[PDB]
Order: sequence, then C-alpha cells, then structure tokens
Amino acid sequence: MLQLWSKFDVGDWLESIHLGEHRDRFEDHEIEGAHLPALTKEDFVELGVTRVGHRENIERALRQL
Ligand SMILES: [Cl-]
Ligand SMILES: [Zn+2]
Repeated sequence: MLQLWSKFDVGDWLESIHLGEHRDRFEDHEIEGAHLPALTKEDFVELGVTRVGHRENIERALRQL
C-alpha cells in the first residue's frame, strides 16, 4: 500500500495511471509512497507536473486509495 511504496513503486504507480512521463523526475527527487499525500501544488511544479490536468489526475488517484 501507499505508505509502504519505495520510490520505484511510486514510479510504477505513475505508469499505471498514464503519467509515466513523470516517473524519472519523481525518482530523482526520491519521492516515496509516504510523501505523496503531503505534496503541495508547488512540490508538483518542482517535480515537473506543470499541467493542472495531470496534477488533478494524481490527486484524484490518491483519493481513490
Ligand atoms: Cl505535466
Ligand atoms: Zn505530465
């Protein structure tokens, strides 16, 4: 589950929701499962998620879990 995801799982998760384009950068920033729920709009910008739609997809996917 989320809290137990390593940076690679988060990467796999991004692919599963069609945002694999963002996995390398997330990985370089050492983003792990436990970090996801706390990422702000600014963290996402810094992580390369500059398209509101994609940030919304990430956010929506987090609520599903
Ligand atoms: Cl984007
Ligand atoms: Zn994107």
